[PDB]
Amino acid sequence: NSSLPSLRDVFANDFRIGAAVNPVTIEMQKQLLIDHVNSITAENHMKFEHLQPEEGKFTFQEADRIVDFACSHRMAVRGHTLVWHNQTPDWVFQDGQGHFVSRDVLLERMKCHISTVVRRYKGKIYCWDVINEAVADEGNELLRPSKWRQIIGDDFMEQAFLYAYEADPDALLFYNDYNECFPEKREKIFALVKSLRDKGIPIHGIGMQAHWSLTRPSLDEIRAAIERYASLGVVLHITGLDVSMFEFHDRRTDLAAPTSEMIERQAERYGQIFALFKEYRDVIQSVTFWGIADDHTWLDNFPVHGRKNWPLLFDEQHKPKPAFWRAVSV
Ligand SMILES: O[C@@H]1[C@@H](O)[C@H](O[C@@H]2CO[C@@H](O[C@@H]3CO[C@@H](O[C@@H]4CO[C@H](F)[C@H](O)[C@H]4O)[C@H](O)[C@H]3O)[C@H](O)[C@H]2O)OC[C@H]1O
Repeated sequence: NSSLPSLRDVFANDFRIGAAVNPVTIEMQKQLLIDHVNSITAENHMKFEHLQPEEGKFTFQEADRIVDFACSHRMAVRGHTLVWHNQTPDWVFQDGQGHFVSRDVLLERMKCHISTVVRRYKGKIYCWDVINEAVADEGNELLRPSKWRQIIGDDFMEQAFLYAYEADPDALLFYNDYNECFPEKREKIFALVKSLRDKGIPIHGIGMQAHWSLTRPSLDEIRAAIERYASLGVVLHITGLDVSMFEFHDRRTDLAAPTSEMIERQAERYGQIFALFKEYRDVIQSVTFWGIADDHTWLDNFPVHGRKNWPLLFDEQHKPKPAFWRAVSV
């Protein structure tokens, strides 16, 4: 209640504090957001499928509500996300006869979408995840396969950044990805961003999703990743932080509540993480959780459909967890 510290105040001098929302959860969690965050991200309603579900049909209504909420409460907004292998409708890659479109056609659709979306929120949204998760998560290759990449070629990302920059040259443009602290994938992300910067491409930041577990990645791997990326001269945002109660191999569905030890280790893990972020306050400018309280989290159904997870600083009744007290006292 009254005597609880406010996350954004606690970290006033370190970084912004954000949360991913939709219009429902804005209503359901309004007070937590008003009390703690100074930054908002749309969990789903600014991805391609929720902005242009059919060609020439733009559905900005839900995204507008999110932006209106943020502006009415002095909160910044991160835009998420323009170009991604997921949650993009099929029409984008097809012609009238069901076949794939050409390089030049896909570029015009990319440019048209990026221009329409970014111009609408120009001067309200201060940064954009332009490219999401383009690096390969496994294997020897640099890049994931995607229809973006297959149709256009490997320079589809340079084009995306240049289209966004032209639509709003005052925005900070980000490459955004997960498993960003595993060394092999860290070096791919580093190598990709380095090459883009070395060509003069307007990429200003790296977004570290940080969909983490109690164990992985280690504090040393997080520190190395921060330093490797920060050495490129880019801004760093932590963009989707949560601390899952299950490791990747742990696919149990029948846990009705977190254990005493899970709750305690999570508190400790969050304390170590925010200590590391504070230490690197000079390169980390924002820390956004993918949610805010345990009554809404995508981890309830990912990677295991139909279970429950407890990944955030507040519980389902919106009360501070022990993780809260450790996080604010670094
Ligand atoms: O409602 C959900 C919505 O919340 C969700 O948003 C995206 C979630 O995060 C990002 O996408 C996922 C990142 O994590 C990957 O999974 C990893 C698999 O490999 C590891 F082992 C690791 O432990 C996992 O974290 C997923 O494959 C990605 O899709 C995006 O940036 C968000 O937009 O997604 C859509 C809605 O259903």
